[PDB]
Amino acid sequence: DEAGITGTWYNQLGSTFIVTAGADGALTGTYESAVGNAESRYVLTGRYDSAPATDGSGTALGWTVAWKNNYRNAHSATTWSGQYVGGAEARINTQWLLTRGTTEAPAWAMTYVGHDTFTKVKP
Amino acid sequence: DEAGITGTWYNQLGSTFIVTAGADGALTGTYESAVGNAESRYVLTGRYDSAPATDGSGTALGWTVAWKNNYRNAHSATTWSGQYVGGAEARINTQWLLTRGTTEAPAWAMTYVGHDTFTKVKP
Amino acid sequence: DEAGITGTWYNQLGSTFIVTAGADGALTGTYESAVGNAESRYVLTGRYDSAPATDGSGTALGWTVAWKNNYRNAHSATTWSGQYVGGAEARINTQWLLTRGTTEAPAWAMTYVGHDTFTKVKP
Amino acid sequence: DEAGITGTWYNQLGSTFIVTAGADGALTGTYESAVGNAESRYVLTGRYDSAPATDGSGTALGWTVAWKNNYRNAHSATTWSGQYVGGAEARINTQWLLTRGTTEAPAWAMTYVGHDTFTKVKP
Ligand SMILES: NCCNS(=O)(=O)c1ccc(NC(=O)CCCC[C@@H]2SC[C@@H]3NC(=O)N[C@@H]32)cc1
Ligand SMILES: NCCNS(=O)(=O)c1ccc(NC(=O)CCCC[C@@H]2SC[C@@H]3NC(=O)N[C@@H]32)cc1
Ligand SMILES: NCCNS(=O)(=O)c1ccc(NC(=O)CCCC[C@@H]2SC[C@@H]3NC(=O)N[C@@H]32)cc1
Ligand SMILES: NCCNS(=O)(=O)c1ccc(NC(=O)CCCC[C@@H]2SC[C@@H]3NC(=O)N[C@@H]32)cc1
Ligand SMILES: [Ir+4]
Ligand SMILES: [Ir+4]
Ligand SMILES: [Ir+4]
Ligand SMILES: [Ir+4]
Ligand SMILES: [Ir+4]
Ligand SMILES: [Ir+4]
Ligand SMILES: [Ir+4]
Ligand SMILES: [Ir+4]
Ligand SMILES: [Ir+4]
Ligand SMILES: [Ir+4]
Ligand SMILES: [Ir+4]
Ligand SMILES: [Ir+4]
Ligand SMILES: [Ir+4]
Ligand SMILES: [Ir+4]
Ligand SMILES: [Ir+4]
Ligand SMILES: [Ir+4]
Repeated sequence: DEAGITGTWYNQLGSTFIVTAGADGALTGTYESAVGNAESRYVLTGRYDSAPATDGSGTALGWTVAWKNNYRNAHSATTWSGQYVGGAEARINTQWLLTRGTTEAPAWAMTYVGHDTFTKVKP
Repeated sequence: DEAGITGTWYNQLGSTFIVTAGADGALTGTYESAVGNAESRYVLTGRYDSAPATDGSGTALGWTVAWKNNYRNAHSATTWSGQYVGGAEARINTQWLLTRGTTEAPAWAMTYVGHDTFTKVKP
Repeated sequence: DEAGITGTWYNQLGSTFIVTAGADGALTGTYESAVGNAESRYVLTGRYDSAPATDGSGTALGWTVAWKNNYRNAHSATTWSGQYVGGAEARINTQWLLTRGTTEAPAWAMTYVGHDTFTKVKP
Repeated sequence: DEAGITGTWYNQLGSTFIVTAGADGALTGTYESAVGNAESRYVLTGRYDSAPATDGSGTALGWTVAWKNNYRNAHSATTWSGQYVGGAEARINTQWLLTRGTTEAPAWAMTYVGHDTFTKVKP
């Protein structure tokens, strides 16, 4: 799955996820969001299960982007959790949590939840 | 917040999160879970907003653990998303997503959601 | 949106959601899941915003199914939260939480998160 | 658990949840939020597993509030999913999803996730 994962992925919004999978389980790369308070590339880091159960079973993985680079600071961070499924139409199906840096007035409302599907071809 | 974050944290279950915050926004360290299919330490990586809005506002951050080390492979990965709040009782308040590597029979049921609060003193 | 909502909806898994929207904001109906520990129809109840902001804006809503009927007891319950969007291809886009009745050994792992999209035509 | 559930509950924010559990699995009542865009009581409806596995196991349940009453319309709705645990310190431990009625500019950001713990005594 190392070879499967490494590369460029696109989600349903047009965002671009460029990642390298390490042999040890590391994930490193850059993320560019087509939406929100974001411009250009942001660093990402994460992990994956580098010894999946190959018996028709996806590979677990996750990663994080803090939404600060040289251009913008959106005072927020997103984590995606999901699985890589290989094959002719390879996908990474994820859910995500986006937490914003705020005061303790709306701290109850600090996190969005959503989902992203990544494919090797761009919509 | 770099100095604030770096160190050892404990959640309400007794798990131990040892992290170093980089000046650039990197998070690196190890995680030991007191529960689930887990034993000893696991690598973690993540990111944080290294230029918060200091106006009473938390620092956004997240990180990932893939639940494979030399002892066990739980074919899963967890991402935590939340915020660091500094001060006399410093906390990292998070929500988390745990995705399991499974077939496409229960792929609809691939992810748990939960929440963890981390403190500098252990319960 | 009352007229919009009331009716039969289908999700991407083949499940069937039959609902009536009340003028007061009530939602009542039955749910049949194509997957999981489920057979035949289950009662549902929920609510919707019966005075949306009609300025291109979806209508907020949610509902609950407890997964017990005359045939099966799956000791669980699911809530869906999302929005109705009207028009030629009307949709209800939701996220959901499914909580299982368990002991306090895996209570940290009590809830799944997922997402469903409902359409008026069945896949 | 019918007798257990029916009554007045308080969460960690000071909100008040007044509910009646039906013998058939119905939940009906009113919710008053101490926070957000909310004033006075709002109708709620939901369901619970009215034949739990009494072997130390919680009772699954959920419910919905649409945040419109005679005073305010917050164009949103919240669903809570969780479990009732009985005894000397009875609790309802939940996670929740709050979806807002918005356009398809930030539809990716339509839902918050959080968690509430309800007790029979108010903080
Ligand atoms: N009131 C002030 C602003 N309003 S606010 O609500 O407080 C708020 C604050 C910060 C954000 N932060 C971002 O906008 C960064 C990019 C997020 C891209 C997501 S990351 C998940 C999803 N997938 C993707 O490829 N792009 C999207 C979002 C909303
Ligand atoms: N049917 C086979 C097993 N059953 S299964 O359901 O498929 C399943 C599969 C894998 C897992 N994976 C783990 O158990 C690793 C540690 C998780 C620790 C969490 S991580 C969030 C929480 N916080 C913490 O400090 N510890 C806990 C959990 C459940
Ligand atoms: N170890 C014992 C069983 N394993 S367990 O993990 O503890 C567990 C326990 C109970 C359930 N409960 C159901 O299976 C009922 C139907 C759920 C349908 C969902 S509801 C959201 C989604 N949308 C839909 O239309 N169908 C699906 C699921 C998993
Ligand atoms: N930009 C315009 C407003 N900003 S917005 O972000 O779009 C937005 C829109 C609507 C809401 N809707 C409410 O505020 C109603 C009460 C929610 C109470 C929760 S319900 C879960 C939690 N538990 C509880 O007892 N009270 C709290 C929240 C945020
Ligand atoms: Ir395996
Ligand atoms: Ir918070
Ligand atoms: Ir919280
Ligand atoms: Ir979707
Ligand atoms: Ir700032
Ligand atoms: Ir899946
Ligand atoms: Ir999905
Ligand atoms: Ir809690
Ligand atoms: Ir309006
Ligand atoms: Ir629990
Ligand atoms: Ir909890
Ligand atoms: Ir999807
Ligand atoms: Ir039982
Ligand atoms: Ir949406
Ligand atoms: Ir969506
Ligand atoms: Ir909490």
